Amino acid sequence: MALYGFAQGLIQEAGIRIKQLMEQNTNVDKATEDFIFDTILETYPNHQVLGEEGHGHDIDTSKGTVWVVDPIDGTLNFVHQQENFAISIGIYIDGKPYAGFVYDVMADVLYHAKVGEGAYRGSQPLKPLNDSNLRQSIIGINPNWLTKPILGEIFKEIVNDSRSARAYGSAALEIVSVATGNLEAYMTPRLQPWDFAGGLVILYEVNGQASNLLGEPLTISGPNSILVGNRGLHQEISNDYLEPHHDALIQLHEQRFK
Amino acid sequence: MALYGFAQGLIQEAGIRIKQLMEQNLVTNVDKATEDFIFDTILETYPNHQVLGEEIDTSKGTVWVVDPIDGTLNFVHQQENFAISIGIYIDGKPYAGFVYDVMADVLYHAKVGEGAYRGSQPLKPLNDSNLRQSIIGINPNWLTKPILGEIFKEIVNDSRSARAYGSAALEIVSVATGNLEAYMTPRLQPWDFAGGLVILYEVNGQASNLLGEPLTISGPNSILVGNRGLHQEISNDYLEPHHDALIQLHEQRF
Ligand SMILES: O=P([O-])([O-])O[C@@H]1[C@H](O)[C@H](O)[C@@H](O)[C@H](O)[C@H]1O
Ligand SMILES: [Ca+2]
Ligand SMILES: [Ca+2]
Ligand SMILES: [Ca+2]
Ligand SMILES: [Ca+2]
Repeated sequence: MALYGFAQGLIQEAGIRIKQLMEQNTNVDKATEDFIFDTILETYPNHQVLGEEGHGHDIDTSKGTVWVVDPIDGTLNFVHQQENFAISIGIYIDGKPYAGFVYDVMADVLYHAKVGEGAYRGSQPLKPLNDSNLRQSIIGINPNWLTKPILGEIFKEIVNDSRSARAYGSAALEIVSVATGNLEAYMTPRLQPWDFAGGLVILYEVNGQASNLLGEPLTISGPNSILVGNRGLHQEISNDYLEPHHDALIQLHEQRFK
Repeated sequence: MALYGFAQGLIQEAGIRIKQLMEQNLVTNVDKATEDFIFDTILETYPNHQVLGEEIDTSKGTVWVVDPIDGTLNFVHQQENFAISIGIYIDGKPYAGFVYDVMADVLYHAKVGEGAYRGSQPLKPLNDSNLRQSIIGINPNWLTKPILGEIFKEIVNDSRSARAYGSAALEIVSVATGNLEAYMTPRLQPWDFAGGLVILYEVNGQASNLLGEPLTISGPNSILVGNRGLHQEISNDYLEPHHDALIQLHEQRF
């Protein structure tokens, strides 16, 4: 509770500093990451921090309390739109998720969740997810994946059965879209642990389901591909449109994560 | 100003009604409600005027080009990111445009020659960009289509990133406001783009179909909108080389 409370005020303080550096006027990702790393260590010197801008690569992430932070998820959105970016924080203890935070800084909306205690949009509880079929589902997927040698071709059937397709440019906020019901599913061939660590606690708290594109479970020990959705639509995307291309997807997987 | 004022009031009042129908309940009839309300109210007050919408010589007289709800799939699935869109034309000429992001509470609007607004605030004129530093609006569905896919692949690969929001009217506005540097699709009806185009043109934006032909309200078309620079660039470096292929499609589609 002290940890949750401490973490909730940290991510809020980090948002204030982000707006300071904007109203005034990459260094900004560095600034915010250093703030969060330094603030965590000051109170908890034996916690570890897995960060994108260069904290904790080659730490056994299953040992102790681990903070997995993306200080600005959606930097292109940050640069080009001045909005639609998130601070993402996931706290794991002894390799087991405890809490997840995804803060839409410019909307001023904090999405949060404690394992077993449901998920929230600020003060509002989020509803459990209902199953959907692919043919009545909006899916999160970027156009860039569809132009890729053999992965493109595998994703085109999914795009075409899907009711429609969207792309927001923040993996953390797109996972939270699935958690809030704004998207039925979201998928990508490459994410790092800092991109999903926070969003996954929230997703799991509304009965969503996550795996990589081969159905294998996700963890913070490394990068991976991503399939997230409601359970029913996860079964359908994995079972129908991915498992038939297992061998191609395996070879792809071993090429990306080598 | 009289007509402009009428239109501004009417679209704001339509959005209010949309919400009353959400607070008490769904898309099919809400859509019908909003069409009836807008068409009926225009035709009572200006019965000489034409109203073009989903359910005529557009060079003659005053023409209202109306999408009561653009982004119906977002309406159903997200309960947000959908817009009411109204283009007004007088004697074949743009007069006014309105795109009302109902749930976000933001009316984008403009009278031709007079600037574009977000509520009461003026919008900034657009600056040029290069595709390779540009975020583009293109739906993944267009990447999967037989000859479209290969024409669009190269543009997606060179752009900094791509995005898809699911509302043509709001994606054109996103271009008008600096959020996307360009937006493109192979088909769109007059009511999807009429409002947005007026707004776009007032920030020094730039629209054509995918063959570079100018956009009119006389029928459906494909769409390329952007700041002037990256419009020139997308059309001449990436679309020009497939003119004949794009024409076959245009003729095959329209
Ligand atoms: O650089 P960054 O904005 O923190 O992170 C990126 C965002 O999540 C983006 O939407 C996704 O497409 C990329 O795969 C990520 O790398
Ligand atoms: Ca980042
Ligand atoms: Ca990221
Ligand atoms: Ca419509
Ligand atoms: Ca429409």
